[PDB]
Amino acid sequence: MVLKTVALVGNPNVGKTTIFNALTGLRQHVGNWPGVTVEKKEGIMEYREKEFLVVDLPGIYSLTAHSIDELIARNFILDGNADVIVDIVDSTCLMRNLFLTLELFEMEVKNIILVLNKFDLLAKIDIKKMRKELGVPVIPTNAKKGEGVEELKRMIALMAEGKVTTNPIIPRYDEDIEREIKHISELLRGTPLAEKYPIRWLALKLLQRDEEVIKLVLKYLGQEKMDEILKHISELEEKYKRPLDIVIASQKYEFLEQLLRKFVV
Amino acid sequence: MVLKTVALVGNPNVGKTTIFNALTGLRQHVGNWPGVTVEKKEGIMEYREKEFLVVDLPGIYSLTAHSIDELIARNFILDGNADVIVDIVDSTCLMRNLFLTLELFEMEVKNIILVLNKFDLLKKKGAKIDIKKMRKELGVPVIPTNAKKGEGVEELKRMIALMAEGKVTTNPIIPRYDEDIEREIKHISELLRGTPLAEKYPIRWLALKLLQRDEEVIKLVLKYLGQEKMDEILKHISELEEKYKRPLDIVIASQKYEFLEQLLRKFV
Repeated sequence: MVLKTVALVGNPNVGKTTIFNALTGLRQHVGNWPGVTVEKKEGIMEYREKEFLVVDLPGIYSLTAHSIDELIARNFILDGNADVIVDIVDSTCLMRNLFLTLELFEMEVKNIILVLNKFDLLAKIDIKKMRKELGVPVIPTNAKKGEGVEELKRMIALMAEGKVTTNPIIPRYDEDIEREIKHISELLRGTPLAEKYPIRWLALKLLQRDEEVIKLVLKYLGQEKMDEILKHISELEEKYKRPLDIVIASQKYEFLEQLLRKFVV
Repeated sequence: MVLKTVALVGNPNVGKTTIFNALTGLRQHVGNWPGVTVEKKEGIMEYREKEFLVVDLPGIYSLTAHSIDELIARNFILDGNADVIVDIVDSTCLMRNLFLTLELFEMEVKNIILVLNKFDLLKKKGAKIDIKKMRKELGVPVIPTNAKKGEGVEELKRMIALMAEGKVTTNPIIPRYDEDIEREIKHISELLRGTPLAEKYPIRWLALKLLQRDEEVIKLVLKYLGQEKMDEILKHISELEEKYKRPLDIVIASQKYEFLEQLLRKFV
């Protein structure tokens, strides 16, 4: 088998480092990410005679363009350097943690696994449900003890082979948000971008005036059309008093408060 | 002092039980809420010889009509059984927790104290809460605690007793929804302004509930006010609903979080 790559992502202090060590033993390398001071830890994970290169990404709260680390993550996942994405979540603050999961899902990743770390803290969550609801595997872990870790290795090894079905849930927004989404799409899908990036994502980012995406989408559209689009975005920014990143987030949180009611036994 | 009551409300596993034990020592009584299986715990809190009756309400994430537990807190507070309301919050997961805080505020509750628990785990992971600004922002006192270690508990009793004496002033910040939603709240409020109902419940609240078709509120307007009165309300709701594709309860909550993000920026 070719050398598959596994990526560890999640918030800071969710036990990401703990699960990395838990998967790579002593076989770890230490370097830094291209052009920046951010350290980069990668290692070799073994399982059933199969070997995997595990890259641990710097902890992050979301996938915007407001920090090196969030951009280290989006660049790595988007450009396709990840065969398997292991999204690690601190089970004690599901709302905040699943918020990133959502941003990941929206980027249209499909080969992802959800680890509910620090799970060793008490209520009762119906994993079976979380799995059906989110549309991805969910493995509870007590990394600081090594529980579930083995179940993780198997599921990673299983996904790498392409024997795991997934369909990550995609949150829906206001008609107004969904309509402006639709127009950016049926105006961007008639562009080479669609071949390299997920349209839905690219639009969501534009509405939020993503520094980076707004730059790329400007390279294929005349400065003119980008103003017609920014203009419409400005009017959206009018209906909603608050700027768009906050409105999209507000709707993500509620989406989660709904999903969470379904998980909590 | 006359027997003052103190109610503890908050999400499950936040320290509510630990605070309850710290405040009541072993002077607790276990029983159950009227005509329901739900357990009801209560005990005596002492401070400079004054005695308080602390009641622990089942842990909840909001105050909808959707569950026994939420309705127990809903009713206990609204029917005036609480002289003081202590809202226990996990400092390491504010967004989730504060939603419930905004609800209590919307019930026009005023005698409330917010308790930032697990403050140790906060400054540990390297978080940063500006308590002084938060108190100014939310409009209620804010006490950092570490239930398990017992830190802040004594400062909590002080504030509690103080509020009971009526020596504390607050002005809970109230969220404001978009224009269209505020108007219908204005109407329903008006239509309820002069009633034996709006004289026992926060007009602003009763209104807000009705826009989401709150099961227990509707049955409250039929018993206190005519069936005709409830229909005059209906066209207003149906009316607003028309202005929104998603359900109202979803959009309202959505904007409630929208209110929270901007709220959290001001002190985190």
